[PDB]
Amino acid sequence: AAILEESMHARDQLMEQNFALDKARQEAEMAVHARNDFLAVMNHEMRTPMHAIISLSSLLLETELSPEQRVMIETILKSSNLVATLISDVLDLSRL
Amino acid sequence: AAILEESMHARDQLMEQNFALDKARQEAEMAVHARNDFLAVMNHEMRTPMHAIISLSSLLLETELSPEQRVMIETILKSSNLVATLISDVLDLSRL
Repeated sequence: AAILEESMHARDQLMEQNFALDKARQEAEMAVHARNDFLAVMNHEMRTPMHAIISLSSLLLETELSPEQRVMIETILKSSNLVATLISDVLDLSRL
Repeated sequence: AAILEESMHARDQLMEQNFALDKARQEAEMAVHARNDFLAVMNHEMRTPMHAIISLSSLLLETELSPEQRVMIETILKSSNLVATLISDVLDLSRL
């Protein structure tokens, strides 16, 4: 019955190991959920300035510019378009 | 003992649970890692366009501008500097 004792002890160790695995997974899920919530909540704060820059660079192009100023402003518009788009993609990151 | 058989049976069930859990834990950890990698990719893809916007705005201000172009470009420099920092911070705070 030291055999029984040994069995019951292996049961304790397994139950310990199982809660351990359970804890780890739950921590990960929780941590991800909270960080995604934060990411989602912040999205309009990231996207609004990009929209401001898209509007402005776009409208600058309607004014009289040197050829150099124009290629530089084109690049601002094009860059801000891509960044807006990537920000939009990040908003898909919850939950895809 | 039939007692021992019931003890070993309980041990069996713990091992089955241990295996599902270990798998659930691995899958959760890969999910966390893939999400971190994506946020890093996102940060990577926005950084250079972001820098282009800030840099080009600054340079444009060294050139000959109507007062109207000047107020608009100044707004771009202000806005893009602040949002670059905000985006950088939010993506870092969103990780692990």
